[PDB]
Amino acid sequence: GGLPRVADLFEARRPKEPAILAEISGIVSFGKETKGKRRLVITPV
DNA sequence: GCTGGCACGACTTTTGCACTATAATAGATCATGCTGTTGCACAT
Repeated sequence: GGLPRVADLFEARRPKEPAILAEISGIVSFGKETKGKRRLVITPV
């Protein structure tokens, strides 16, 4: 907030916790072989 | 006859060659890109 943000908005700095989006058809895939790494690998056909 | 600016034979000055243990000091963030090390995923 405040206005170390008009600078922040114009610098196009990535936020700490970005939100991921999807594509044309996000069908259900949950996660195939969700190992100890990043789990729930979404694979919408 | 008296005087005041010009040259000459020693002396004097200039110039290239030329080689030569102790200590000011540390109190911003903030972001970005690169490098090295480690852990996750696949293969015979």
